[PDB]
Amino acid sequence: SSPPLSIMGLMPLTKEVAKGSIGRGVLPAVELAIEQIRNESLLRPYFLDLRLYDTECDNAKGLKAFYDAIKYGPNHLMVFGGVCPSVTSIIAESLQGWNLVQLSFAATTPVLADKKKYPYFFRTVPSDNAVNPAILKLLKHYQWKRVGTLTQDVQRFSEVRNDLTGVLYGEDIEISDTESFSNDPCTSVKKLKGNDVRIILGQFDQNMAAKVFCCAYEENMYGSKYQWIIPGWYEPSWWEQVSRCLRKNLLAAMEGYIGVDFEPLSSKQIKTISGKTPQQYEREYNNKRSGVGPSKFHGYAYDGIWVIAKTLQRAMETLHASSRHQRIQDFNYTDHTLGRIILNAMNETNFFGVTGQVVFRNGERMGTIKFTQFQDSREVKVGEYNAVADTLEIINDTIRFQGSEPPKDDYKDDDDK
Repeated sequence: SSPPLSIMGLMPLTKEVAKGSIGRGVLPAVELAIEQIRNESLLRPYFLDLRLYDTECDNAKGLKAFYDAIKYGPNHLMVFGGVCPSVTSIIAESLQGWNLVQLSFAATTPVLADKKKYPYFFRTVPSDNAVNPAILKLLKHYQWKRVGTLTQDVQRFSEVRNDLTGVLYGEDIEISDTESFSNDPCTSVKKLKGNDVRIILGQFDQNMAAKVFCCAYEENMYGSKYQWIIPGWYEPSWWEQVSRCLRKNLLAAMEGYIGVDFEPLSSKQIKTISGKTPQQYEREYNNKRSGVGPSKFHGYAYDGIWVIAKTLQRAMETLHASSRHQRIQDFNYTDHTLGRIILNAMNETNFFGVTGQVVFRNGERMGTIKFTQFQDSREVKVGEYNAVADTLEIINDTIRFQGSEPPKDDYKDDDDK
């Protein structure tokens, strides 16, 4: 008769929706975490009671799922999940009124970083903005002190670009050109060439990427003199699936580009909070899925359950140390007080998980960023950035340049290449 600590799982789970493979993909990782937490009975005398509700990756259904969970479910202490950017935003907005701390393992939208609108929202996955401090370190490493930017006119990318301004504060790097586009990038690319830009920081989707590199080919903005740094989250063979130019020319312009994205798992062989290495966990994860499919967010879901478990432990310590010393089972609902204790407990998260050191800063994950480079036909891993330590590690003998040296941020070294 051990009292439950109920948590509201929100995610797409139905096969009738595309992104529903993320929900099903992370569930084995989730259960592994939950199994261990029960075996060791870390939440004594309580137990973790995760309930799952399908958002069907839809605003109306997602909110109905949320409201039905509240109206007719047990008392949930916090929310776990939120995958689709718009559904997560609508739910996250109404958290404070409900005293519900939310932890997401998949919503990467930069919109949720606004802790004035989303004060009760946390996430274990690095956001789309997390690439900026990573990029800054790459720029300083190669001494690229002059960059141009190319942003697509969509909130997703506009907000990343805007975050970049704050990241490049008193840093000895200037944005010598800022260009925009909605449906045609060629004008903006032509402008960058005229402005003599050599290092381009791109923020656009994979459909536009094809157009960008097509313009780059005709504008000759590729090869030894140029360096494109763009999103690293495009599908493996995104160029195969493709505009104005031949596929071979598109490949010639793509060659050497750097992709930036979150790293799915840590590459350190250190023992994590579970007692396992990121490699040991990965192998144990692939056993449970049994061909059900993989999600790149599984490590973040796994660490997520550990965050929740540790948060609840700390919440009990705070209650037990208070003057009224109320018990979790004493709250008829998650009230203002309980929500604040949970919120503060989560803010204190600091442990080593399978995705590296799990630490928040204003609800945003301080995680590791993966650098890739397009070599020949596919993206290859060339380094990683540690957000906690502000560390950039480039892998030896991977990152290459078409000239015998990295391109200079301007014209002053053309006679070389």
